[PDB]
Amino acid sequence: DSKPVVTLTFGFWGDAKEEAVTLAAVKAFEKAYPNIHIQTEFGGPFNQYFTKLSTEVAGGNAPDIMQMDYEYIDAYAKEGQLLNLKGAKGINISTISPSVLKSGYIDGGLYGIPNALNNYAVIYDEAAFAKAGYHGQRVSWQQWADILEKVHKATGKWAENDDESWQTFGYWARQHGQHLYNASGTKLGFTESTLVSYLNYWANLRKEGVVPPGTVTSLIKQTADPTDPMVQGKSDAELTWVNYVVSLQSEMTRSLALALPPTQPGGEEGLYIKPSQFWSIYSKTKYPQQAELFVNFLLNNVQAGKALGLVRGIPVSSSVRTQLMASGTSAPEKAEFQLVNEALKVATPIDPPPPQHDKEIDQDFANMVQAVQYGKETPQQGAEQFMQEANDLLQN
Repeated sequence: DSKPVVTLTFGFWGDAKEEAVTLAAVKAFEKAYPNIHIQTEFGGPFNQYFTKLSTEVAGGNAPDIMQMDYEYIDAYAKEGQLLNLKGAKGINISTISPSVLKSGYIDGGLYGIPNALNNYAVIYDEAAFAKAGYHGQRVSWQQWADILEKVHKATGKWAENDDESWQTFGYWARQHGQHLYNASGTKLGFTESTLVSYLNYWANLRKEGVVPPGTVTSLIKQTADPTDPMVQGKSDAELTWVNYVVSLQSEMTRSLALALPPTQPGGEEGLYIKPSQFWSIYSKTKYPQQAELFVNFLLNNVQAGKALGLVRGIPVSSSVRTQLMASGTSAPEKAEFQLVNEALKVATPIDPPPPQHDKEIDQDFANMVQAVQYGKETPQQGAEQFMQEANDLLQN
């Protein structure tokens, strides 16, 4: 490009590692496009960044490019602070899945482009599952339960963790044409029946000894922690975020593989791609063409991709993934990229952002799940109790 020199300001949040890789990407950009200066406005961690950004934007001091979060994009977009990127001449969105792009839409306009991705996967011990003749194909929940039973029979170990959580329930609910919340977040978006069928599915696996008992599950601090039975070699699979494969694989010599999570016959597609964050442009930027060129560079340029790495998640661009698969990724990273490519074929858009009480409700769900796993209450009792509690909280 040969236009007069301009400067773009670029606001973003992160920890120290995120700051470093972002500055490295900016370095690469400034070399590639020497008639565009980037003035970074690193805002510190998430909350600090958004607290300051709100006051700066309201006062006319918005940066030209803004890292944006799913929680806040509606507010910024509706106020008119974000440039509509739909059909932007300078941004190549042919490398991004439509379902993923939908997450940046507000009332027909595109106000942010996801910059990195995550999604659910089954992470499994290849050699263990080969004993049941399972080699990673996508299966139904009932087919999966049969496979787990066969693996357990062959190994005497747990075939999978008891992977009950609010967000894996979200996946199940979506398969049943429902959602954790209704669109406005004023009530739960699923029925008791849907939750009880989920709880019963896992309860049956516990009964058969195929997933760990509640007393074992209760010790797990986080996926890939030393308290995770997969890390201990006591379980042979886990349904979790695909990003965990790098951490998990680093903790054990047994080869791990990835499958898409199980399906519900007669159901809808549960899988979605979670956008880690978004790139957005100020609606009133003086330099929209250069801003688009910068965002496009971050999304699609391989030098940017190498600089940014996997810090925020899996690269959003198919071209960047292809080029990083060829060179610049470890074996587990390559596996992640391949899984995400399969996920993108099936995934539907993520649900709208949750209501303010989500963190508490998530914790209440986990506590109910734990009570059910311990045998302190029945699935139906736990479902009823949890739902009444959550709906009361959402209504207040």
